[PDB]
Amino acid sequence: PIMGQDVKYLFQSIDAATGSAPLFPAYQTDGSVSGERELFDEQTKNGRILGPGSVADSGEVTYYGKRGDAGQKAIEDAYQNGKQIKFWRVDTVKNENDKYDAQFGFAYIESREYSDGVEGAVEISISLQVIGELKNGEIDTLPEEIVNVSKGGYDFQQPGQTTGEAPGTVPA
Amino acid sequence: PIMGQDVKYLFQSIDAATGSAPLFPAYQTDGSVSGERELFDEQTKNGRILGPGSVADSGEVTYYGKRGDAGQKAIEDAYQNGKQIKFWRVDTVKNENDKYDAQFGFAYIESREYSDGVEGAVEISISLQVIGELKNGEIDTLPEEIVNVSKGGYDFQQPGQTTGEAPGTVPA
Amino acid sequence: PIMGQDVKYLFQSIDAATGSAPLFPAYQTDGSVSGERELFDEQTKNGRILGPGSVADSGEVTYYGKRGDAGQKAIEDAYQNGKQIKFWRVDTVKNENDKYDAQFGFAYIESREYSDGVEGAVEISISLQVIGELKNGEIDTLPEEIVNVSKGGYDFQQPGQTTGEAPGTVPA
Amino acid sequence: PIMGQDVKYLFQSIDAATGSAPLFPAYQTDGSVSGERELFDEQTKNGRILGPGSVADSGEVTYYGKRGDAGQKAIEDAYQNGKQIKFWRVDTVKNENDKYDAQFGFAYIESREYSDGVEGAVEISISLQVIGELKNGEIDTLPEEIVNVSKGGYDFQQPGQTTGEAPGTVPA
Amino acid sequence: PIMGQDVKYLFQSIDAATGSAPLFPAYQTDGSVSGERELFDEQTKNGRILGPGSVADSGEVTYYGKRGDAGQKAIEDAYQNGKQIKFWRVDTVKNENDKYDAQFGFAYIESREYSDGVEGAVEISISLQVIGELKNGEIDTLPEEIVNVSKGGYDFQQPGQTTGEAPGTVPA
Amino acid sequence: PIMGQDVKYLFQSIDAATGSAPLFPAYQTDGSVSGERELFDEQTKNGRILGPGSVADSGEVTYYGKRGDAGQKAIEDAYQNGKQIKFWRVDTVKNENDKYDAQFGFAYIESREYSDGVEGAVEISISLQVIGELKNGEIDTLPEEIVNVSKGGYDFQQPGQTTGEAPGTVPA
Amino acid sequence: PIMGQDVKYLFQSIDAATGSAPLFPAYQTDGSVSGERELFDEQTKNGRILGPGSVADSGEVTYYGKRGDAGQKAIEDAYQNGKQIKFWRVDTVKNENDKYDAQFGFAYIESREYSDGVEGAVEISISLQVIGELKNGEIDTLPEEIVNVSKGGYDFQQPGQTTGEAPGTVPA
Amino acid sequence: PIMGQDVKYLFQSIDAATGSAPLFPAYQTDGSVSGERELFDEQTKNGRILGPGSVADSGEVTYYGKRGDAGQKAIEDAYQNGKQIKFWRVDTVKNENDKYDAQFGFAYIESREYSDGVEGAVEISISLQVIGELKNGEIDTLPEEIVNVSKGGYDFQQPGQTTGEAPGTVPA
Amino acid sequence: PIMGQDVKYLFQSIDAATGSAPLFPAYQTDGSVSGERELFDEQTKNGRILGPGSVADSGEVTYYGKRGDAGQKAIEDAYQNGKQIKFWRVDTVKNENDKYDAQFGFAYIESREYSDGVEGAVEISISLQVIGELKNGEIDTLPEEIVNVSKGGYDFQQPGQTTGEAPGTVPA
Amino acid sequence: PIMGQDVKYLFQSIDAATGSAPLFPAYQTDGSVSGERELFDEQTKNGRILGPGSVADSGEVTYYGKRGDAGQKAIEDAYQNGKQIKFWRVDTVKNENDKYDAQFGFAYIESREYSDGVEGAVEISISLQVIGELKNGEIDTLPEEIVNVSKGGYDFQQPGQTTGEAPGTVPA
Amino acid sequence: PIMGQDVKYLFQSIDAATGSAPLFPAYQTDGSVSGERELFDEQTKNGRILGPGSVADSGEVTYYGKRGDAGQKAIEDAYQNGKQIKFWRVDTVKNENDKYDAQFGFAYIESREYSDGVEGAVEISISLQVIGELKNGEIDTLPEEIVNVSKGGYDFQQPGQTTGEAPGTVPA
Repeated sequence: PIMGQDVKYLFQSIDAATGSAPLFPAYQTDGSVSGERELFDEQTKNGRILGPGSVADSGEVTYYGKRGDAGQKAIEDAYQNGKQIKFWRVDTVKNENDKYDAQFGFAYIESREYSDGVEGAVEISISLQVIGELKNGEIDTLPEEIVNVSKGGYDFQQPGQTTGEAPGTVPA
Repeated sequence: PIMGQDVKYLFQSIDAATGSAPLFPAYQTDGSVSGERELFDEQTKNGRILGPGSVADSGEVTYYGKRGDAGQKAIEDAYQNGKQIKFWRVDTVKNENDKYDAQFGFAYIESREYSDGVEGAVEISISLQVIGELKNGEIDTLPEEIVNVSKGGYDFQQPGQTTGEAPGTVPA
Repeated sequence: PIMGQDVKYLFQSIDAATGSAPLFPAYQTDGSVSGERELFDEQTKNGRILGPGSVADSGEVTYYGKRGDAGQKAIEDAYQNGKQIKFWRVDTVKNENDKYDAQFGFAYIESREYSDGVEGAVEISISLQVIGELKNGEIDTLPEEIVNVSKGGYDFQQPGQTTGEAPGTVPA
Repeated sequence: PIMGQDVKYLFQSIDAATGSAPLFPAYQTDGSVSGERELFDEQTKNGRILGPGSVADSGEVTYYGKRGDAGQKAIEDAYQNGKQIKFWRVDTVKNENDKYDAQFGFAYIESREYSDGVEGAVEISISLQVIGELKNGEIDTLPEEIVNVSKGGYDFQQPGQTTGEAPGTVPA
Repeated sequence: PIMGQDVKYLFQSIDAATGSAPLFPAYQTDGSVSGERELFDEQTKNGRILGPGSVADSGEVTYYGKRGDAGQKAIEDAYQNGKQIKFWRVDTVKNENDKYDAQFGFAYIESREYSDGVEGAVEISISLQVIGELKNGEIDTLPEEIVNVSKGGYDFQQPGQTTGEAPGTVPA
Repeated sequence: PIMGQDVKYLFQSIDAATGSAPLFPAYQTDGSVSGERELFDEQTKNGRILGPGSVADSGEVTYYGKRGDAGQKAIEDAYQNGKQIKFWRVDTVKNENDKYDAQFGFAYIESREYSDGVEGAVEISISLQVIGELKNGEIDTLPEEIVNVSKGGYDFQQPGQTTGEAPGTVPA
Repeated sequence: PIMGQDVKYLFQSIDAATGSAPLFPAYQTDGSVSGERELFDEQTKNGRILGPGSVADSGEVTYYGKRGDAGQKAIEDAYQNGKQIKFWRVDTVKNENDKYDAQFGFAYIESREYSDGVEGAVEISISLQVIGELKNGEIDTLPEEIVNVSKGGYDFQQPGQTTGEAPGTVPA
Repeated sequence: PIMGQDVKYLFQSIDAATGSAPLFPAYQTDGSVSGERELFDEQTKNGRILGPGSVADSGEVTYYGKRGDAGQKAIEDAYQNGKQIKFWRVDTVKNENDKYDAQFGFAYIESREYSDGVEGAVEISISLQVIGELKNGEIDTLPEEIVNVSKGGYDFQQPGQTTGEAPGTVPA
Repeated sequence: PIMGQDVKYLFQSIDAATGSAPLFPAYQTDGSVSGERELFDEQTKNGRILGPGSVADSGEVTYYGKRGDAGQKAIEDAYQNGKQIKFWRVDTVKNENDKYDAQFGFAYIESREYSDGVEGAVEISISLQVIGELKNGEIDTLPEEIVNVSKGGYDFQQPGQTTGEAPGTVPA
Repeated sequence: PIMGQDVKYLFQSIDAATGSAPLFPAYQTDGSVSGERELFDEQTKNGRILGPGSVADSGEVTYYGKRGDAGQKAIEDAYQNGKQIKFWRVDTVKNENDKYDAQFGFAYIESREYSDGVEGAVEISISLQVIGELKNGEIDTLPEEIVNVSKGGYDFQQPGQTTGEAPGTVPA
Repeated sequence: PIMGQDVKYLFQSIDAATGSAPLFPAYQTDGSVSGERELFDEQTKNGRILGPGSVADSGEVTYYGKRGDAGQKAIEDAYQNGKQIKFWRVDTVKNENDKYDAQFGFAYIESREYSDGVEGAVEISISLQVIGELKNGEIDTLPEEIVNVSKGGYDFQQPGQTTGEAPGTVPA
């Protein structure tokens, strides 16, 4: 069906106007908790609980902060300076009508609470509020996170690897 | 007696008007919590706890989201667009007067909160409110979820399987 | 002393007027939580804590739902239709003045909350409110639940068992 | 020092007027939680927190219900009928001025909440309220619970034991 | 006394209604491990060991798989399709009140774990679960496994054996 | 000193009232594992090792099942039906104050787990649980297991032995 | 650095006027939770959260009650009768200006809640309120709890120890 | 990326005016929980949740107390006397524009709650409030906590170490 | 160096006040397993493993039960009745400062688990718990176990030995 | 097929950038344990085994430490200083498509645990972790370990060997 | 290469300031097990196994206790009194840059568990913890354990040896 790796959250800044959708890697658990309230009276009857309510949809997105890769710096530009976020919930599996699919929203951060442990690495917890989801199922997701994530390790170069962990470079 | 597999929740959309009852497969745990309040005074006596109250009956239905099989798209059509759900709580064991039996209701979703983990696959949690259950024990349940769930694995075809996991197809 | 099996709850419907006391089989844990409040002041003194209060006695009765045996349908006739319950808390050990003994009450259900799991079987939780217990220790409990619970297994019939789990029947 | 077995709770009914102090056998964990409030002020200063408050002292006494031995029936005479309790907190170690010592009070039950499990035996939880502790350290505790608890098992009588668990009887 | 050959496990299907009791030959070791739990308590006393427990009685039955002889096909019909087993622990020695004697049960399989080695022959391990054994000393055990197991081999047929290993047939 | 044959376990049923003490023939190894717990604490000190604990003394009693000799049927009456055991750990050597000496207890069985092998004979493992051992050094042990165990074999009766293995009977 | 043993709480009664500082031994975990509030506004700005607040400093002191050693009787004289406590938080490590050091205060007990378990020994929990800590780092701590805690065990006296656990006495 | 060791909190007093940034060693877990509220109405619409709110950013900084190293005494000068703190959140990894980078703030302590256990060492918990973070990424961090944390153990001096744990001194 | 015979465990009762140190004959393997805990920390550093822990020192003392020689009855007086033991770990070789040397303690028994085998003799396992070993090198060990153990056997007494196995007595 | 000598692990440092691939000689047992997790779920169905898992492949590489040959010094530079390893699993037999073949990775050491025995020589155990193996079948393996391993020893040099064990050098 | 005799563990006290390095003779097996933990993450990727962890390096040092030779008395001064150890892992083979080489540390003892057998001699097991090993290759190891260990035995002195086992002294 749909795995815990099959869904990722493409983020886009309000000020770039560049069609790339930088999602930030090293994810963790997530959440799109869609809380829709509802009217209730009794009418001296069994109840009138059928009535609708306003929908407030939150997001608990957790990840790990890498030392560069300024998409999270755009997240902190949205939070600490004060902006909003173009928010995309896209999938990894291939559809046959579109390429992928999504739940879309213009989101605003409640809180950016990150833990700095001792043995565990740091983890950024981020809350989200959005007005209402919008099912903008689209096609191009700029595939640097779907097929690009292949093995981690690359092939070799015996005289000239000149590399730490993140593999595959020319000598100097 | 009745096992944790012996009870499933047949759903039907308000707009289909089609007698098929699409329940959505790949379930998880459930809940039909029937909270009925009660008038309580003391009357300068031991109490008047005998008095009835209004019944508000909720449902915590959890499952896993499959990439197709649009019954859950009818769930999200009822939630996100805003509709109601024809709700059926049917059993799997065979009765001797009817075929199966049920607790019935016209239900309305509070919240659709799904978790996107990392190692575990995604899980959809859904809350339900219903006015009052109605014991419409009926017969036909369109048996694609009672006897049809048999083994998962199918027989073989050695020169011509041409199949991934979900078995049993012709070569093209 | 008194074991966790030594106490069972004989139930009786308000409309049967039948002297049998059908308790329901396949129990789980229970609880008779007797919450009595108290007149609590200070009176410019150490306190007037000695004063009594109203007694509200609840019960958390859990069991497993069996596919027949309509005593639980009498429970649901008391709950969902709206009635009351004749409630008996009897013991299994043999007294020397009476046969058994009891804590008695006319009870009313708050809530009927059952869980439908996946691997665990379904479990019915039921809350109870009663005005006040009454020590009607009586004799006859119709012993189909005291001595009749003996082994589960019966002897055999090799050419003629014709039986599934619950043993001991004639050939058709 | 003082063990968890070294402290037991001698109880006495208000209506017996008999000097025996029936404590109940087969106890469980306990608690004498002494909550004394205090005048909490500031007085445009660092605080006036030195001021005293009223003392409300509770007791969470748990035990297991034996099928006879009517001391617990005197507890239920204090609770279900409605009375008060003469409450003694005595020790097991031998003093050199007295025999034993105690914290004393006239107590009143909040609640009698007992759990009836399935495999675990039943356990009676009892709450207590007292005006104020009083250090009436006395001598005689009627030693059927200090030195009498020795082994449980007794010696034998091979042609004539005629006994179940609790040993040491004559043949009929 | 009683040897390791003196006890064999006669099996019977729930669906046959045939008085034959097919045990399956080529046995290996067995086990009827009767784990009855208990309430061990401390009670500010020496202890409250009196508490009985539920009896969970398992069976480690190992044997060798023969290419026919459909008793093990009835075992796999009870396991893989999902049924139960009429279980018999009978003895080989001759009693004087009955013919033989037994510990009886209605069993359900935990696991059917068989080892396919290389040079050792294949061996089937089967776990068993029963509510409670029942001392059903009976007489007829269809003696094809008490007296009929005599040598393995037979005497001779010098002109007209015409057989493989297991001797004693007419020529074609 | 004391050999592994010098200590045997005389048993007695709770219902017999017969001074015989049936121990069982063809014993195997034993065990009286006396686990007394303790309070070990630290107290911002070196330790609070002073605390005694409850003593739970188990027994691993193994033997071989003989086809009669109903002392093991008294064991299975204590276990499979549900009773207790009068338990005796007596010695074989002669004392000068008494005849023999013992550690005594009232025991309750955890488990009765016997192995049915193939070539080794069957062996019964029995777990035991007692409140506390009691040093009841007594005299009479009904000497059919101290001096009577001499050889097994006897001399002869050349015309009229007419016996199987266990020798020494009259002709028919 | 500072161990969990390196800090102990020297207590002194208000009525003794004796320079000995009886702390009570057999400690357990502790706590000096210093809750200082703060002026909390916004002032149509980012906030005025810089502003100070009143300090309320509590102490969760847990220990085990020894049968004598009346420093805890001075604690119960402060609580149950109603007094105050001179409170010292001193260290065990040696300083090079002073001997030891302290966080000091005049404290008042909220609550004295002790648990009487079954297998665990009793444990006294005590809450503390103090106006404000005062750093009266002093020298003499009457070293019977710093260097005197050495091993617990003492040397011997083979004809004349005459002692239980707490060692080292003359013969009577 | 960024490890749990890669971020440390450089502290500076308001009164020193010394460019050293004494952070206190022996850290534990941390936290910079940035709680920013938001304007919340509905306007007879889907909602006006887009509106910003005030940011209150807290810090849970835990560490272990060392017997000297008076930076924590400057923390206690800020708390117990009443001052403020210059607060730096710097990274350990090397940047290529600056040396390191930081999140800065002028902070004020809510509470200083430390635990004194028995087996575990003491642990200081400290809460922080700050108006707003300021991204003052600077260069020099006085590298006695970035490179100087190398091994702990030093080389040797066999005739003349004269040292306890923290190694490397001259003889006297 | 030091052989397995060179170290023996002299015991002394708490109630005897007799300078004899009864050790027991026919010892078996031993053990003084000194488990001292420690503080294990990481501290955003290489570690703060420095922390000492409490020392909990056990003893696995195994021997063979001789039918008399009541030192083991003093052990069973310490265990089964409930007392403590004066514990001695002395050596056999001669020193030049003292006669012998020792590691000393005051011990308390966890468990007394002895095996009653069949063909091996019985063996007693005893667990020990001590606060802290103390290096009490002393002189006199009452030499009936250092020099007296030479052969067991003696030379002869041809007319009048009149002895069983352990030789050397007068006629009658 | 493939023997236990036919596979060797070529190692390369991250800092060398020299095309030599130093494996370290005197191998012992190895291991590439490829642990790929999975999602096994139940779904009120037969199961949902479809879920892939992350793959964590470990290496148990054991060898013997030679006194020089600095490849193991590069291992200890990766472990004790802290680096990573370019990891190679190559084969010894000659292929016809390439020269040799391999499973490749970028590895990081868990532990370096070596045993220093007495009568056996020392042995180094090393654990390995890799993100993902990659099938990099390549050609050149610098043949000092494929064809060069011929005997260990050489033929002879009768006058002028002048060598220790490892033969074949010029005089001086 | 390197034999099990080629590596020995030179010890030095923290209080001596004597350049001698007393190792203790009669070694047995050893161990320096270097457990360095790591961050193990999945990150909706192939993994983030990259994270370094803290190194906890232990030592299992076993030897035989000689009756003098106070190096082990310095070990017991570190354990039983409470100190630390200067720890040396040096090699026996000769280098050409230095004489020998080492892995060095400052160690603290977990446990000192020694076995006192019967027919085998005693053996001491000692556990070690160190912050971090440091590669301190040095020259002088006080060669009384590298070259001086030659045979054990010496040549002769035929009239005037006058010695026990370890030979080579003057007459008297």
